[PDB]
Amino acid sequence: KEYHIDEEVGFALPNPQENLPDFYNDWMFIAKHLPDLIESGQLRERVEKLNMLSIDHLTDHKSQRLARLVLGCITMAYVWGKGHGDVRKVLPRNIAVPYCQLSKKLELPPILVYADCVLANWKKKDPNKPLTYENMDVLFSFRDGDCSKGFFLVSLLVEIAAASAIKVIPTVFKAMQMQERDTLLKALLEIASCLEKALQVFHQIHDHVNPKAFFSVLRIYLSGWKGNPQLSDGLVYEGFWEDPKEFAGGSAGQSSVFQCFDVLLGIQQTAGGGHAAQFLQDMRRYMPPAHRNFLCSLESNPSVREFVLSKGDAGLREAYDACVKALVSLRSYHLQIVTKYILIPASQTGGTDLMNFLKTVRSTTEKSLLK
Ligand code: HEM
Repeated sequence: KEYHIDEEVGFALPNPQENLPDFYNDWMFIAKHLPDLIESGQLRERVEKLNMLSIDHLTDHKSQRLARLVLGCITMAYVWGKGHGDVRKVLPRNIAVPYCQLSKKLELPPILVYADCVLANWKKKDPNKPLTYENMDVLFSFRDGDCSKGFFLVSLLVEIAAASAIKVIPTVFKAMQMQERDTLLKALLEIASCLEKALQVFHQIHDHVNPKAFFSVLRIYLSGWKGNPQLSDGLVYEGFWEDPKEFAGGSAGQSSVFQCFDVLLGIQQTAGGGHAAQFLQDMRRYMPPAHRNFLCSLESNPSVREFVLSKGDAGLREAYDACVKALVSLRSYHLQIVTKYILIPASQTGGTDLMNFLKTVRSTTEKSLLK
Protein backbone atom coordinates (compact mmCIF):
# COMPACT_ATOMS: atom_id res chain seq x y z
CA LYS A 1 0.00 0.00 0.00
CA GLU A 2 2.57 2.54 -1.26
CA TYR A 3 -0.31 3.74 -3.46
CA HIS A 4 -2.61 4.01 -0.42
CA ILE A 5 -5.10 1.54 -1.95
CA ASP A 6 -7.10 -0.21 0.80
CA GLU A 7 -8.31 -3.72 -0.07
CA GLU A 8 -11.75 -2.78 1.28
CA VAL A 9 -12.39 0.89 0.42
CA GLY A 10 -9.87 1.39 -2.41
CA PHE A 11 -8.90 5.05 -2.86
CA ALA A 12 -10.78 6.06 0.32
CA LEU A 13 -9.25 6.54 3.79
CA PRO A 14 -9.99 3.33 5.68
CA ASN A 15 -11.36 4.99 8.84
CA PRO A 16 -10.14 8.62 9.03
CA GLN A 17 -9.46 10.84 12.06
CA GLU A 18 -12.59 12.20 13.76
CA ASN A 19 -10.68 14.36 16.25
CA LEU A 20 -7.80 16.84 15.90
CA PRO A 21 -5.16 17.71 18.52
CA ASP A 22 -6.47 20.28 21.03
CA PHE A 23 -4.02 22.96 19.86
CA TYR A 24 -6.50 23.02 16.94
CA ASN A 25 -9.72 23.13 19.00
CA ASP A 26 -10.28 26.62 17.59
CA TRP A 27 -10.37 25.08 14.10
CA MET A 28 -12.67 22.16 14.99
CA PHE A 29 -15.44 24.37 16.43
CA ILE A 30 -15.88 26.68 13.41
CA ALA A 31 -15.84 23.57 11.19
CA LYS A 32 -18.14 21.44 13.35
CA HIS A 33 -20.87 24.13 13.44
CA LEU A 34 -21.05 25.48 9.86
CA PRO A 35 -24.86 25.07 9.44
CA ASP A 36 -25.28 27.68 12.19
CA LEU A 37 -22.39 30.13 11.62
CA ILE A 38 -23.60 30.81 8.05
CA GLU A 39 -27.32 30.70 8.95
CA SER A 40 -26.38 33.33 11.56
CA GLY A 41 -23.52 35.22 9.87
CA GLN A 42 -20.81 35.36 12.57
CA LEU A 43 -18.76 32.83 10.56
CA ARG A 44 -16.92 35.42 8.45
CA GLU A 45 -16.06 37.35 11.64
CA ARG A 46 -15.24 34.27 13.76
CA VAL A 47 -12.69 33.28 11.08
CA GLU A 48 -11.06 36.72 11.53
CA LYS A 49 -11.07 36.09 15.31
CA LEU A 50 -8.47 33.31 15.03
CA ASN A 51 -4.70 32.80 15.35
CA MET A 52 -2.19 31.79 12.68
CA LEU A 53 -1.82 28.29 14.19
CA SER A 54 1.24 26.20 13.25
CA ILE A 55 1.18 22.99 11.17
CA ASP A 56 4.00 21.25 13.03
CA HIS A 57 1.78 19.79 15.78
CA LEU A 58 0.11 17.54 13.17
CA THR A 59 2.07 14.31 13.67
CA ASP A 60 0.81 11.74 11.14
CA HIS A 61 -1.08 11.53 7.82
CA LYS A 62 -4.72 11.02 8.83
CA SER A 63 -4.32 14.12 11.04
CA GLN A 64 -3.08 16.27 8.12
CA ARG A 65 -6.00 14.99 6.01
CA LEU A 66 -8.66 15.89 8.61
CA ALA A 67 -6.77 19.20 8.99
CA ARG A 68 -7.15 19.65 5.21
CA LEU A 69 -10.86 18.73 5.44
CA VAL A 70 -11.45 21.13 8.36
CA LEU A 71 -9.44 23.99 6.83
CA GLY A 72 -11.15 23.15 3.51
CA CYS A 73 -14.75 23.16 4.76
CA ILE A 74 -14.00 26.41 6.63
CA THR A 75 -12.39 28.09 3.60
CA MET A 76 -15.34 27.30 1.30
CA ALA A 77 -17.77 28.85 3.81
CA TYR A 78 -15.80 32.08 4.37
CA VAL A 79 -15.26 32.70 0.65
CA TRP A 80 -18.84 31.95 -0.49
CA GLY A 81 -20.69 32.71 2.78
CA LYS A 82 -24.48 32.40 2.65
CA GLY A 83 -23.92 31.56 -1.04
CA HIS A 84 -26.37 34.20 -2.26
CA GLY A 85 -23.83 36.38 -4.11
CA ASP A 86 -21.72 37.83 -1.27
CA VAL A 87 -18.15 36.57 -1.72
CA ARG A 88 -14.59 37.27 -0.53
CA LYS A 89 -11.59 37.72 -2.83
CA VAL A 90 -9.44 37.94 0.33
CA LEU A 91 -8.65 35.08 2.75
CA PRO A 92 -7.15 35.89 6.20
CA ARG A 93 -3.52 34.91 6.95
CA ASN A 94 -4.86 33.02 9.98
CA ILE A 95 -6.07 30.39 7.49
CA ALA A 96 -4.30 31.07 4.17
CA VAL A 97 -0.79 30.27 5.44
CA PRO A 98 -1.67 27.10 7.45
CA TYR A 99 -3.86 25.78 4.59
CA CYS A 100 -1.29 26.72 1.91
CA GLN A 101 1.57 25.15 3.91
CA LEU A 102 -0.46 21.96 4.51
CA SER A 103 -1.34 21.82 0.79
CA LYS A 104 2.38 21.67 -0.05
CA LYS A 105 2.99 18.86 2.46
CA LEU A 106 0.32 16.65 0.85
CA GLU A 107 0.93 18.18 -2.61
CA LEU A 108 -2.78 18.98 -2.98
CA PRO A 109 -4.18 22.42 -3.96
CA PRO A 110 -5.42 24.69 -1.12
CA ILE A 111 -9.08 24.05 -2.03
CA LEU A 112 -11.65 21.48 -0.87
CA VAL A 113 -11.24 18.42 -3.12
CA TYR A 114 -12.83 14.96 -3.51
CA ALA A 115 -10.05 13.45 -1.36
CA ASP A 116 -11.07 15.74 1.54
CA CYS A 117 -14.84 15.95 1.37
CA VAL A 118 -15.59 12.31 0.42
CA LEU A 119 -12.53 10.08 0.90
CA ALA A 120 -11.49 11.60 4.27
CA ASN A 121 -14.90 13.00 5.28
CA TRP A 122 -16.76 9.88 6.49
CA LYS A 123 -17.36 7.92 9.71
CA LYS A 124 -18.81 4.57 10.83
CA LYS A 125 -21.75 4.79 13.27
CA ASP A 126 -21.42 1.28 14.74
CA PRO A 127 -17.82 -0.01 14.28
CA ASN A 128 -18.98 -3.65 13.93
CA LYS A 129 -21.78 -3.05 11.41
CA PRO A 130 -21.33 -3.41 7.60
CA LEU A 131 -20.47 -0.50 5.26
CA THR A 132 -23.98 0.64 4.23
CA TYR A 133 -25.58 4.09 3.92
CA GLU A 134 -27.53 3.64 7.17
CA ASN A 135 -24.44 2.76 9.23
CA MET A 136 -22.21 5.64 8.06
CA ASP A 137 -22.12 9.46 8.25
CA VAL A 138 -19.93 12.39 7.13
CA LEU A 139 -17.76 14.53 9.44
CA PHE A 140 -18.68 17.96 8.04
CA SER A 141 -21.49 19.70 6.12
CA PHE A 142 -22.21 23.31 5.09
CA ARG A 143 -25.96 23.93 5.44
CA ASP A 144 -29.06 21.90 6.37
CA GLY A 145 -31.07 19.95 3.77
CA ASP A 146 -28.16 20.30 1.33
CA CYS A 147 -28.06 16.48 1.29
CA SER A 148 -24.28 16.54 1.91
CA LYS A 149 -24.66 13.06 3.44
CA GLY A 150 -26.37 11.85 0.25
CA PHE A 151 -23.70 13.11 -2.15
CA PHE A 152 -20.53 12.48 -0.11
CA LEU A 153 -21.67 9.08 1.18
CA VAL A 154 -22.95 7.60 -2.10
CA SER A 155 -19.83 8.89 -3.89
CA LEU A 156 -17.81 7.12 -1.18
CA LEU A 157 -19.97 3.98 -1.39
CA VAL A 158 -19.11 3.73 -5.11
CA GLU A 159 -15.40 4.17 -4.34
CA ILE A 160 -15.77 1.11 -2.08
CA ALA A 161 -17.65 -0.95 -4.69
CA ALA A 162 -14.66 -0.33 -6.99
CA ALA A 163 -12.15 -1.50 -4.34
CA SER A 164 -13.46 -5.00 -5.16
CA ALA A 165 -12.20 -4.61 -8.75
CA ILE A 166 -9.01 -2.65 -8.06
CA LYS A 167 -7.54 -5.50 -5.97
CA VAL A 168 -7.91 -7.85 -8.98
CA ILE A 169 -5.57 -5.68 -11.06
CA PRO A 170 -2.28 -7.14 -9.70
CA THR A 171 -3.60 -10.55 -10.85
CA VAL A 172 -4.20 -9.17 -14.36
CA PHE A 173 -0.60 -8.01 -14.87
CA LYS A 174 0.89 -11.16 -13.30
CA ALA A 175 -1.20 -13.46 -15.53
CA MET A 176 -0.03 -11.43 -18.55
CA GLN A 177 3.72 -11.87 -17.97
CA MET A 178 3.32 -15.47 -16.73
CA GLN A 179 1.38 -16.09 -19.97
CA GLU A 180 -1.45 -17.48 -17.80
CA ARG A 181 -4.50 -17.09 -20.03
CA ASP A 182 -7.15 -18.77 -17.87
CA THR A 183 -6.12 -16.67 -14.84
CA LEU A 184 -6.26 -13.41 -16.83
CA LEU A 185 -9.68 -14.32 -18.28
CA LYS A 186 -11.07 -14.90 -14.77
CA ALA A 187 -9.46 -11.68 -13.50
CA LEU A 188 -11.13 -9.67 -16.29
CA LEU A 189 -14.59 -11.13 -15.59
CA GLU A 190 -14.26 -10.46 -11.84
CA ILE A 191 -13.53 -6.80 -12.64
CA ALA A 192 -16.53 -6.56 -15.00
CA SER A 193 -18.60 -8.25 -12.26
CA CYS A 194 -17.60 -5.73 -9.57
CA LEU A 195 -18.09 -2.71 -11.87
CA GLU A 196 -21.62 -4.02 -12.53
CA LYS A 197 -22.01 -4.17 -8.73
CA ALA A 198 -20.79 -0.56 -8.57
CA LEU A 199 -23.56 0.63 -10.93
CA GLN A 200 -26.31 -0.73 -8.64
CA VAL A 201 -24.70 1.31 -5.84
CA PHE A 202 -24.89 4.36 -8.14
CA HIS A 203 -28.71 3.98 -8.14
CA GLN A 204 -28.70 4.85 -4.41
CA ILE A 205 -28.11 8.50 -5.37
CA HIS A 206 -31.81 8.88 -6.25
CA ASP A 207 -32.73 7.63 -2.76
CA HIS A 208 -30.51 9.92 -0.70
CA VAL A 209 -30.11 13.18 -2.68
CA ASN A 210 -32.66 15.83 -3.73
CA PRO A 211 -31.99 17.47 -7.15
CA LYS A 212 -33.25 20.97 -6.25
CA ALA A 213 -31.33 20.88 -2.94
CA PHE A 214 -28.06 19.67 -4.51
CA PHE A 215 -28.03 22.16 -7.41
CA SER A 216 -29.28 25.11 -5.32
CA VAL A 217 -27.27 24.66 -2.12
CA LEU A 218 -24.31 22.28 -2.09
CA ARG A 219 -23.16 22.86 -5.69
CA ILE A 220 -22.06 26.35 -4.60
CA TYR A 221 -19.73 25.30 -1.77
CA LEU A 222 -18.02 22.61 -3.90
CA SER A 223 -17.54 25.07 -6.79
CA GLY A 224 -14.01 26.52 -6.93
CA TRP A 225 -12.52 29.59 -8.61
CA LYS A 226 -10.94 28.71 -11.95
CA GLY A 227 -12.60 30.32 -14.99
CA ASN A 228 -15.14 31.50 -12.42
CA PRO A 229 -16.52 35.01 -13.11
CA GLN A 230 -17.09 35.78 -9.42
CA LEU A 231 -13.36 35.51 -8.67
CA SER A 232 -12.38 36.18 -12.29
CA ASP A 233 -8.74 36.90 -11.38
CA GLY A 234 -8.88 34.38 -8.51
CA LEU A 235 -8.64 34.11 -4.72
CA VAL A 236 -5.82 35.88 -2.84
CA TYR A 237 -3.98 33.72 -0.30
CA GLU A 238 -2.92 36.65 1.92
CA GLY A 239 0.45 36.04 3.60
CA PHE A 240 1.48 33.02 1.54
CA TRP A 241 1.16 34.09 -2.11
CA GLU A 242 1.91 37.51 -3.64
CA ASP A 243 -0.97 37.43 -6.15
CA PRO A 244 -4.45 35.90 -6.56
CA LYS A 245 -4.36 32.18 -7.42
CA GLU A 246 -6.64 30.00 -9.57
CA PHE A 247 -7.75 26.53 -8.38
CA ALA A 248 -10.71 24.41 -9.52
CA GLY A 249 -13.65 22.99 -7.55
CA GLY A 250 -14.11 19.66 -5.77
CA SER A 251 -16.32 17.38 -7.87
CA ALA A 252 -16.39 13.57 -8.01
CA GLY A 253 -14.69 14.42 -11.33
CA GLN A 254 -11.58 14.29 -9.14
CA SER A 255 -12.02 10.56 -8.44
CA SER A 256 -9.33 8.04 -9.47
CA VAL A 257 -11.79 5.22 -10.10
CA PHE A 258 -12.98 5.80 -13.70
CA GLN A 259 -9.48 6.98 -14.69
CA CYS A 260 -7.94 3.89 -13.07
CA PHE A 261 -9.92 1.65 -15.45
CA ASP A 262 -9.57 3.98 -18.45
CA VAL A 263 -5.84 3.27 -18.03
CA LEU A 264 -6.13 -0.45 -17.24
CA LEU A 265 -8.22 -1.04 -20.38
CA GLY A 266 -5.96 1.22 -22.48
CA ILE A 267 -8.70 3.76 -23.22
CA GLN A 268 -6.71 6.78 -24.44
CA GLN A 269 -8.84 9.52 -22.84
CA THR A 270 -5.90 11.82 -22.08
CA ALA A 271 -4.67 11.58 -25.69
CA GLY A 272 -6.04 13.78 -28.46
CA GLY A 273 -6.29 17.55 -28.09
CA GLY A 274 -9.49 19.00 -26.68
CA HIS A 275 -10.81 20.07 -23.27
CA ALA A 276 -12.07 16.51 -22.62
CA ALA A 277 -8.52 15.13 -22.33
CA GLN A 278 -7.06 18.35 -20.87
CA PHE A 279 -9.65 18.29 -18.06
CA LEU A 280 -8.99 14.63 -17.21
CA GLN A 281 -5.21 15.19 -17.14
CA ASP A 282 -5.68 18.38 -15.10
CA MET A 283 -7.82 16.60 -12.48
CA ARG A 284 -4.97 14.26 -11.45
CA ARG A 285 -3.40 17.29 -9.70
CA TYR A 286 -6.41 17.29 -7.33
CA MET A 287 -5.86 13.61 -6.41
CA PRO A 288 -3.49 12.61 -3.57
CA PRO A 289 0.12 12.14 -4.82
CA ALA A 290 0.01 8.41 -3.99
CA HIS A 291 -2.99 7.99 -6.31
CA ARG A 292 -1.50 10.12 -9.10
CA ASN A 293 1.47 7.73 -8.83
CA PHE A 294 -0.72 4.59 -8.90
CA LEU A 295 -2.32 5.70 -12.19
CA CYS A 296 1.17 6.48 -13.53
CA SER A 297 2.26 2.94 -12.58
CA LEU A 298 -0.70 1.39 -14.45
CA GLU A 299 0.29 3.27 -17.62
CA SER A 300 3.90 2.05 -17.25
CA ASN A 301 2.77 -1.61 -17.17
CA PRO A 302 2.21 -3.38 -20.55
CA SER A 303 -1.10 -2.88 -22.39
CA VAL A 304 -3.91 -5.27 -21.42
CA ARG A 305 -5.71 -4.20 -24.62
CA GLU A 306 -2.73 -5.06 -26.85
CA PHE A 307 -2.23 -8.41 -25.09
CA VAL A 308 -5.87 -9.37 -25.64
CA LEU A 309 -5.90 -8.51 -29.37
CA SER A 310 -2.58 -10.31 -29.91
CA LYS A 311 -3.96 -13.67 -28.77
CA GLY A 312 -6.87 -14.29 -31.18
CA ASP A 313 -8.98 -15.49 -28.25
CA ALA A 314 -12.72 -14.72 -28.20
CA GLY A 315 -12.90 -15.54 -24.47
CA LEU A 316 -10.54 -12.69 -23.54
CA ARG A 317 -12.01 -10.35 -26.18
CA GLU A 318 -15.36 -10.95 -24.46
CA ALA A 319 -14.13 -10.44 -20.89
CA TYR A 320 -12.26 -7.30 -21.96
CA ASP A 321 -15.46 -5.97 -23.57
CA ALA A 322 -17.32 -6.84 -20.35
CA CYS A 323 -15.07 -4.43 -18.41
CA VAL A 324 -15.38 -1.73 -21.08
CA LYS A 325 -19.18 -2.14 -21.17
CA ALA A 326 -19.42 -1.87 -17.37
CA LEU A 327 -17.47 1.41 -17.57
CA VAL A 328 -19.69 2.80 -20.36
CA SER A 329 -22.78 1.67 -18.40
CA LEU A 330 -21.53 3.69 -15.40
CA ARG A 331 -20.88 6.80 -17.53
CA SER A 332 -24.14 6.46 -19.49
CA TYR A 333 -25.84 6.54 -16.07
CA HIS A 334 -23.79 9.43 -14.65
CA LEU A 335 -25.28 11.36 -17.61
CA GLN A 336 -28.87 10.60 -16.53
CA ILE A 337 -27.88 11.89 -13.07
CA VAL A 338 -26.45 15.15 -14.47
CA THR A 339 -29.62 15.68 -16.54
CA LYS A 340 -31.81 15.32 -13.43
CA TYR A 341 -29.57 17.17 -10.96
CA ILE A 342 -28.18 20.03 -13.08
CA LEU A 343 -29.87 20.47 -16.47
CA ILE A 344 -33.50 20.35 -15.23
CA PRO A 345 -32.95 22.34 -11.99
CA ALA A 346 -30.91 24.98 -13.87
CA SER A 347 -34.15 25.84 -15.72
CA GLN A 348 -36.14 26.73 -12.58
CA THR A 349 -24.79 27.61 -23.88
CA GLY A 350 -22.81 26.25 -20.90
CA GLY A 351 -25.43 23.54 -20.34
CA THR A 352 -24.73 21.61 -23.55
CA ASP A 353 -20.98 22.29 -23.28
CA LEU A 354 -20.96 20.13 -20.13
CA MET A 355 -23.00 17.24 -21.57
CA ASN A 356 -20.93 17.14 -24.79
CA PHE A 357 -17.80 16.90 -22.63
CA LEU A 358 -19.24 13.91 -20.73
CA LYS A 359 -20.60 12.30 -23.92
CA THR A 360 -17.15 12.69 -25.53
CA VAL A 361 -15.62 10.73 -22.65
CA ARG A 362 -18.44 8.17 -22.69
CA SER A 363 -18.01 7.83 -26.47
CA THR A 364 -14.21 7.42 -26.22
CA THR A 365 -14.88 4.62 -23.70
CA GLU A 366 -17.42 3.07 -26.10
CA LYS A 367 -15.00 3.31 -29.06
CA SER A 368 -12.70 0.86 -27.25
CA LEU A 369 -14.98 -2.19 -27.63
CA LEU A 370 -13.55 -5.10 -29.65
CA LYS A 371 -16.94 -6.44 -30.79
C1 HEM B 1 -25.76 14.56 -8.14
C2 HEM B 1 -24.73 13.76 -8.39
C3 HEM B 1 -23.71 14.10 -9.41
C4 HEM B 1 -23.68 15.18 -10.24
C5 HEM B 1 -24.72 16.27 -10.35
C6 HEM B 1 -22.50 15.08 -11.01
C7 HEM B 1 -22.17 16.05 -11.97
C8 HEM B 1 -21.00 16.01 -12.70
C9 HEM B 1 -20.55 17.04 -13.54
C10 HEM B 1 -21.27 18.33 -13.82
C11 HEM B 1 -19.35 16.64 -14.05
C12 HEM B 1 -18.48 17.42 -15.00
C13 HEM B 1 -17.24 17.92 -14.25
C14 HEM B 1 -17.62 19.10 -13.39
O1 HEM B 1 -18.21 20.08 -13.90
O2 HEM B 1 -17.34 19.11 -12.17
C15 HEM B 1 -19.05 15.38 -13.50
C16 HEM B 1 -17.91 14.67 -13.81
C17 HEM B 1 -17.64 13.44 -13.21
N1 HEM B 1 -18.35 12.80 -12.26
FE1 HEM B 1 -19.96 13.40 -11.51
N2 HEM B 1 -21.80 13.99 -10.66
C18 HEM B 1 -22.47 13.34 -9.69
C19 HEM B 1 -22.15 12.16 -9.02
C20 HEM B 1 -21.02 11.41 -9.32
C21 HEM B 1 -20.58 10.27 -8.62
C22 HEM B 1 -21.28 9.64 -7.45
C23 HEM B 1 -19.41 9.84 -9.23
C24 HEM B 1 -18.51 8.73 -8.84
C25 HEM B 1 -18.54 8.22 -7.61
C26 HEM B 1 -19.14 10.74 -10.29
C27 HEM B 1 -18.04 10.66 -11.10
C28 HEM B 1 -17.71 11.66 -12.00
C29 HEM B 1 -16.49 11.55 -12.81
C30 HEM B 1 -15.49 10.43 -12.82
C31 HEM B 1 -16.46 12.65 -13.58
C32 HEM B 1 -15.39 12.99 -14.59
C33 HEM B 1 -15.85 12.62 -16.00
C34 HEM B 1 -15.62 11.16 -16.31
O3 HEM B 1 -14.51 10.63 -16.08
O4 HEM B 1 -16.52 10.48 -16.85
N3 HEM B 1 -20.11 11.70 -10.30
N4 HEM B 1 -20.06 15.02 -12.65
